Amino acid sequence: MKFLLTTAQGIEDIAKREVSLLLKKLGISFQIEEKPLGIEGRLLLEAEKAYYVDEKGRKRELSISTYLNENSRLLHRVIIEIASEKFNGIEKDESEEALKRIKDFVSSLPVEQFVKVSETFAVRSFRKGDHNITSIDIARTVGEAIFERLSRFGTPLVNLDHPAVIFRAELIKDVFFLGIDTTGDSSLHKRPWRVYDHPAHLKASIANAMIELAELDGGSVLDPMCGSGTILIELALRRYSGEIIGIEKYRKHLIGAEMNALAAGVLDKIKFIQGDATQLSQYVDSVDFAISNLPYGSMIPDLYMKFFNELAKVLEKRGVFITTEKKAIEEAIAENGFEIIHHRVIGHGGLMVHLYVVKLEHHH
Ligand SMILES: C[S@@+](CC[C@H](N)C(=O)[O-])C[C@H]1O[C@@H](n2cnc3c(N)ncnc32)[C@H](O)[C@@H]1O
Repeated sequence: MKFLLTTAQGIEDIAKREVSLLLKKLGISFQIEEKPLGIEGRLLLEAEKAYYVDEKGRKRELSISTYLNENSRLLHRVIIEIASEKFNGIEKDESEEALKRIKDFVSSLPVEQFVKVSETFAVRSFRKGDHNITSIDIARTVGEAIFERLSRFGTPLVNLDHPAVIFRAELIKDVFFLGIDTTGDSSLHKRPWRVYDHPAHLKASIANAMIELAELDGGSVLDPMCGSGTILIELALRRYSGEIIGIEKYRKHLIGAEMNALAAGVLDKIKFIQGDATQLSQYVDSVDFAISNLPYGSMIPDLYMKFFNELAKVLEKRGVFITTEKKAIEEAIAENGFEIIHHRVIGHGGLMVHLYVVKLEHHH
């Protein structure tokens, strides 16, 4: 079976690693390709089917997609792949021609093998790039092609709202994909604990990426500009053994973080402090790790300069930070005795953000 596994652009490798460890626990053979056909935010998983012997002494199949939906913290969607292909030049094609290519391609796929045509279906589409067609166009054409093909085998019923089966069709640049979305209408990053919605909140998948990149070892973890508490809540939900501390400047957001942490059942796991990170050394003397989604915003250069001056007084091991302001953070890091030991770019809410892992230059 082939699966398309989606995640944030720029963390594909971290997601592959998580999925690999999860599947290794099942005992199955598998291969994972990062960025199939060049497309960011995707993995292509090729796995053996997961068989066991059930209470009747019969071979029975375990659902790989349910296992991954239930256990992954880095993935957005788990989609059973029907087909992925390059439609070379489709960005330039006129509307009529582009849709024709898509309809003809889909008409050729054995979709009747991925739905009991008693079941209701709908088509969800996603489009990204410069096309002469829209999401709506794609969903209609694909929807038409699948209804027509299914009608060759039975009587198919659409249900747009509560389909039993969602076919997801995505066109990103030159690349077309069709699959069965096992995840459903809410992506895996939607957390039911998020009762307070901070307007610059970090998606949970990227929070977990930052945690993985810190390489935590049970030492104390501070988010000194914590907002609604996402990073610390995801960490407590990992049953982290170590101390967890959040500091946030504005009351409203700090109370939002408390409410989110209560909703998640981990309020007892986190110390939440209202405070100023440019004064960090007043609130703590020593922390092992700092992990923060910094404000993206002048005033930024000076906020970062003072914060990294204070962080230098208290940090023992590593910091992991995300920001849009590459130049401000890079200067604050260099002026304050820090060294960058990893950098990458991540796609977050249609922004390119920069992630850095840092340590103090003098620590060996
Ligand atoms: C991008 S948001 C954090 C969002 C958090 N990752 C979440 O998911 O909710 C940056 C936060 O830094 C806080 N902040 C700004 N200046 C601060 C300062 N001097 N001290 C502490 N927090 C500050 C803001 O109030 C804001 O909540």
